[PDB]
Amino acid sequence: PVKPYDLTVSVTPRYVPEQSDPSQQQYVFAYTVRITNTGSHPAQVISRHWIITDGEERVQEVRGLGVVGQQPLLAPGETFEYTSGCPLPTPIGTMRGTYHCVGENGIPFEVPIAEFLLAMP
Amino acid sequence: PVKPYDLTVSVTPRYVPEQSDPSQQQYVFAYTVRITNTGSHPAQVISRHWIITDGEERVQEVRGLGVVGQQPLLAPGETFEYTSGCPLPTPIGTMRGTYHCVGENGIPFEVPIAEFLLAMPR
Amino acid sequence: PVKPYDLTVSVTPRYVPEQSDPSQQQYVFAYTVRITNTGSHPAQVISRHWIITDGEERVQEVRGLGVVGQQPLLAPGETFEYTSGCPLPTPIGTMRGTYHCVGENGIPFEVPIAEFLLAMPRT
Amino acid sequence: PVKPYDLTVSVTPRYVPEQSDPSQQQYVFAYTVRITNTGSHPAQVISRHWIITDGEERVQEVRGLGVVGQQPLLAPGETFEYTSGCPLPTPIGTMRGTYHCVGENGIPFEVPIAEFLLAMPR
Repeated sequence: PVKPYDLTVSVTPRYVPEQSDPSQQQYVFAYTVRITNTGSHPAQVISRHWIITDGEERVQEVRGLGVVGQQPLLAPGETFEYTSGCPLPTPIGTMRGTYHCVGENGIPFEVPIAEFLLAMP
Repeated sequence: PVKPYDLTVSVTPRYVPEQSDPSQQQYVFAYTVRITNTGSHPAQVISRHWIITDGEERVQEVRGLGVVGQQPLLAPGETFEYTSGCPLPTPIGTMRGTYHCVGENGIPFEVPIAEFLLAMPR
Repeated sequence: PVKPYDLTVSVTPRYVPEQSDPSQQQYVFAYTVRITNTGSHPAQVISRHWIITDGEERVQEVRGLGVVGQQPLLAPGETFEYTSGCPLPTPIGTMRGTYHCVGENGIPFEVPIAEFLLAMPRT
Repeated sequence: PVKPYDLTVSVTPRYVPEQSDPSQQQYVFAYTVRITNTGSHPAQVISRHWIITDGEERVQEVRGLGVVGQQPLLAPGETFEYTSGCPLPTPIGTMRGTYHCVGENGIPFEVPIAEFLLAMPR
């Protein structure tokens, strides 16, 4: 059952009309991420890798350190959640990526972020 | 126009019966905060100050670093949210406070938290 | 004595020949900062402001968050030290700045960094 | 040419008599570390792994996050230094390890710490 090092991620995308203009191919989505330490030991999120694909198969990548300027050391059971934006020239698209993390024992590990869909309601 | 350093804060309280004994004035509210970067430049949340006021005008202050152990550096457009609790000896009260923040330029600035109220859904 | 929130900073600059060329007006110095919590409560380093001045009075400013991409919450007594570089077209110059910090009680405060000079080994 | 992600590590051991007892075979060594960004891009130290060997080839390992509670993000040319201790049953031994790091681009890489020795000055 329980694992020593496990982090669970849930992402809920949503279109934002309030600041989008499909008339000129301006689509703005907002995805809210929920990282949850589901393992038996503390673990820290280090870096993030993102792959956003267009409605026309146009790939774009983002790489950086930490999530919203931090690399939280999550105790087993706690959560960390933020919401960031994703612009697209098409009304639909996908997003998939990776969070690079590390257990308290220092050994790094990867927690994949399942590819999800993005489209107007 | 648009400000270079600005963060808007919204809170949603909600009484929690399952862990409060009104029989002994032990009221427990849960609150969620949404800090969103409205300005045009990256900004970060450093420390908080809460002034929770009692139904009988009794006050209790809280002062510490970060929010639920985090000091998010929110890019413009990004938002960070957390849920925390608040005890009260009365079924209604108001929480108000400040967040001490700093822009990507390292300069500190304050973002006030508007006085909102906590009340039993009853 | 012994204040509630206090951080003392010591900086030791040093010209670096191995990567400097005075014939091209390329002077590279390395300063080593040493932050020490000299107060009764923990405190955290948040941001830094640097004013570097030229041998010809030419100013340059650097502002950013943290020190070495970190904002250490120093326990009373512990220290944090790193060394960063400082390029200059002149063989001498000064550096003066500010660290913006915050006590564990969330109250912010500033620990000023006294103006020191940079010059080649001799003067 | 010059590497994009490269960190150089140097250590200076130092026996500490006033904090050890040879008689009881309790040898205490202090050691300072200098990590310098020799690469062309910013890099950060995340976690450490140490393998300290005994004069009698007795191993002892250590694994943790950060270096003395810090995970410096060194701009190229910058360096971070700290001092820790190392207990020993013998008056001589070696310490060798690894630092797990990440480039500003988030990709993790490893910077090894070459085996160096600890020994009483006498």
